[PDB]
Amino acid sequence: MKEFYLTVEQIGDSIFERYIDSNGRERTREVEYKPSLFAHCPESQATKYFDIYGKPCTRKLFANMRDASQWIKRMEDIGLEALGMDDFKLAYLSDTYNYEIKYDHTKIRVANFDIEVTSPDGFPEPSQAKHPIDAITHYDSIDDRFYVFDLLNSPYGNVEEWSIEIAAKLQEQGGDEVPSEIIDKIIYMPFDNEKELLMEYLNFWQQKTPVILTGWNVESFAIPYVYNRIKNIFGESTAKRLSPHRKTRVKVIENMYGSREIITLFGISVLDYIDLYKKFSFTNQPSYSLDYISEFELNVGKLKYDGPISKLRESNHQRYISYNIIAVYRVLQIDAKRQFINLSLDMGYYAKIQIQSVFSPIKTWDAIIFNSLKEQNKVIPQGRSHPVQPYPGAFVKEPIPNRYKYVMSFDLTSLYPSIIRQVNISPETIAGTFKVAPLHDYINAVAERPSDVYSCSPNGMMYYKDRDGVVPTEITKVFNQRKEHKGYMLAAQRNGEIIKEALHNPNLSVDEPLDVDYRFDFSDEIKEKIKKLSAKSLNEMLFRAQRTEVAGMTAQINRKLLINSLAGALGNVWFRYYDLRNATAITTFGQMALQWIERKVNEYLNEVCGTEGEAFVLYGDTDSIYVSADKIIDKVGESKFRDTNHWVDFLDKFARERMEPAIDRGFREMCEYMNNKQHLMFMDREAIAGPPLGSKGIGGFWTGKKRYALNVWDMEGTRYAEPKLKIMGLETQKSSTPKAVQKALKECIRRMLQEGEESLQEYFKEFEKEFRQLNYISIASVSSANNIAKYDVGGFPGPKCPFHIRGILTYNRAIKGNIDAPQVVEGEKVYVLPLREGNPFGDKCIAWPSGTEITDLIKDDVLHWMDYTVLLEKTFIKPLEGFTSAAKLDYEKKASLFDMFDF
DNA sequence: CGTCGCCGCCGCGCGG
DNA sequence: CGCGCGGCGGCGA
Ligand SMILES: Nc1ccn([C@H]2C[C@H](O)[C@@H](COP(=O)(O)OP(=O)(O)OP(=O)(O)O)O2)c(=O)n1
Ligand SMILES: [Ca+2]
Ligand SMILES: [Ca+2]
Ligand SMILES: [Ca+2]
Ligand SMILES: [Ca+2]
Ligand SMILES: [Ca+2]
Repeated sequence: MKEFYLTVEQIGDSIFERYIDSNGRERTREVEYKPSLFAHCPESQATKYFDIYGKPCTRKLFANMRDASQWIKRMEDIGLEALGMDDFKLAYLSDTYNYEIKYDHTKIRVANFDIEVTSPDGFPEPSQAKHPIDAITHYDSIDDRFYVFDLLNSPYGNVEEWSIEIAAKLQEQGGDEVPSEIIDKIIYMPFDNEKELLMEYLNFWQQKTPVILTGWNVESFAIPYVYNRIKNIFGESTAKRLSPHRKTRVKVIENMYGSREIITLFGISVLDYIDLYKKFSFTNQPSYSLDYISEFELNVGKLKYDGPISKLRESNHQRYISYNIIAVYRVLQIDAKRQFINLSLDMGYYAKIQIQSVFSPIKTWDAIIFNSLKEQNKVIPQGRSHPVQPYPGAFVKEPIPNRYKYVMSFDLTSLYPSIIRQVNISPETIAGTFKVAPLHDYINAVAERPSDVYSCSPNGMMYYKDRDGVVPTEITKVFNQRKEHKGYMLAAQRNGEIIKEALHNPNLSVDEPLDVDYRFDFSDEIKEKIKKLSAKSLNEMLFRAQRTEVAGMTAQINRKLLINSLAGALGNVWFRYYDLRNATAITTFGQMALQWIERKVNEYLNEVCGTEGEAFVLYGDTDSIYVSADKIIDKVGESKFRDTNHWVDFLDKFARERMEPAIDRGFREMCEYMNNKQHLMFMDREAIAGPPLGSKGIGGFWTGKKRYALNVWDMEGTRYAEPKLKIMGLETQKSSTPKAVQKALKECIRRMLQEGEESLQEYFKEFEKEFRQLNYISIASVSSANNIAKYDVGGFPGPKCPFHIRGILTYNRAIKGNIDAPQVVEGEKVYVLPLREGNPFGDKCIAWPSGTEITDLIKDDVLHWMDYTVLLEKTFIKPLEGFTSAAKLDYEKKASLFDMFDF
């Protein structure tokens, strides 16, 4: 096989590399790497090295890496550019793997661990590590085993050995319900004392050194606790055995709310799963405890136990160990579904970076662009210093607040990356500038043509047309990858709806699910067989369809994130290729393109309908337009349609056969006007929305910019078995809105769009009646706990104190001087509740850490002094009033002359 | 060390 | 709670 790296580090003048050799053996080597950097040289001296502008460069080969660094400093003192890759490990990887990396994940050691630390005096601070480590479960991906290190004797209690037999048993048999599929994979090791536990763990680690190290909060907790505890017991040299090169760095993260210290283990790539989840899941969660994320992702119930975790080991050691094993497995299960490790390894090897650098698109693109340029013997420019400067972004149209019955949306494929490709925006393709006219003059095609030679954006920039820049070239490759995976995702989605349809008529038999590839549209043979399957098999197929879909979603959306981050990076001062002319060229073009096509679409439909001045486009944001289809439906008449699916086919055909060709023509003209290199403005139909035929539903509504709801029947080719609510921006989509309120507001919207005014008033009335029975967590608001100290004036709210911060301070006073109580962590999330006047807490609100039941100390008083009326008004009624007034509805029945005839 | 646009809640200081 | 500005948090793109 072709060799690939595992990890790479620079230590002084050595490169330390772990890698997989041509036989699939893990190896390590130390190389005295001789780096090269570059200087501009006279036009009249032979060289094969040129900077990106075509200026000749001389290569300077250095005796060692320190010399190279010191030369960079001298070139600064002199005032001349030091060109080339100044991150020497990236240049090493590029020299060593001068080919597309083919990696074998089965040779990479992925380690997933969690630790337990009993602590009576509150949270066990990793930097202190003053409490014994009493459990480690370490899963190894190569052995496929859960190694459990269990401490039997501790100053906090002596316990009996854990029992795998009891752990396997159902909770109803008194067992711990450890999933049977891993029971055979557990290697259990009990220990008489902590010292031997840690010594054996270190020896284990040495034999089975993690390449990728993951888990839940391992970066902020497990890793530093283990490192510091070993350090405190044995000394630094022993702690440093966690690094395969015996080098660690104790270094803080420079934030704006305080400071926390993480431990950098040279020769390991730490991918804390929480950080992977936060960057790649496209969620914002009320809580980031593993219980909460597990239940969301997997639908598994919380781990239930009695008393505080600080007493769990001594009261129930059996469960303590089992829950530690289960926590590890749960991360693996989340990964089996989301596939973030896979994504990371894919991006990492593609860019040729340290795997942990996937968190940094700037580092990712810097390496991609450097490898691409190096292939042509080109030299990257030195990074420069820039002041942070604001710049303009996308265009958003002000919608007329209203209900909208029939709506077709259109959307541009990868807008910003397509603009980069269409215009040829790259650092080395800049050709000059033209005299800009006001934007609406380009929008309305009255401005003079920018250039007869170069490719332009309405911000004034011109670009070469003879050859593609490295930014367009490289953004295209990843764009193309994205498209493949999106194709897989959409097909899995369409396949899911076929299974849903079949579930309405399940057969009564014993059978198996079909062995099919869910990434491809089902054949007719597969479709027929599905129609003959039981509910059990169809459900299992649906589960697999939905899993295939999620896999495609991870792969496609994060590739989209990466390419959109390149466009963004152009506006970040730390990007080597930072240039505001280029960032603005993208965003201004976008503003033009959206408003241009609004004008064209209107002009087209006005002509089609025989009118003048009618606004068919009701809304637009960045790259999408929303078109009123009322008149189109009306031109044939509703009475001519058999059912909903009929008008949906009607609009699907109108959008694809009439609108898209006109939209294409409009953009082709814009490309010529701007003289662009390639026409890549592809606007396809996205959504078809409307009320169920024969119903009183309103179909959709907007309340303002970025706030709207639609009843969707078809979304980019997927015909739903059941209509789907597309809701953007409204309170149902916000993590800050109480769970029960999101649910209830959603049903109100469902009722408005699908059923009408009368059904809406039925639901509201009932919800207002029963509201007070709701569980307090389901009705608590959520917020982030930022800058608590800033607004803490001796335990009481300072000036301008935010509502949620007040709640935290109320909380802090109520738990004051209790070590056992959960502390609110700066920057983490809190549940928030209003309090009725005259409550013992002495303030109007209280906040506690999210994902948790509030400490038993104050729970009773919170539930008794909870202000339901305020709660109902603030989070439910006000947003609903917002929806209904925008939609011209009433949530409460207005009095009529019909009152009353019952007498 | 990917980006900007813009929403609603809140405290504040009005607003004769 | 009528009004706007600035802090904030958070979402849409
Ligand atoms: N995080 C993001 C998301 C969006 N945008 C910009 C770039 C996008 O091109 C444009 C529209 O975003 P979309 O959500 O519509 O997605 P794309 O058009 O990029 O891709 P696609 O529509 O094919 O999924 O907005 C951005 O700058 N940063
Ligand atoms: Ca735990
Ligand atoms: Ca788009
Ligand atoms: Ca699309
Ligand atoms: Ca059937
Ligand atoms: Ca869009």
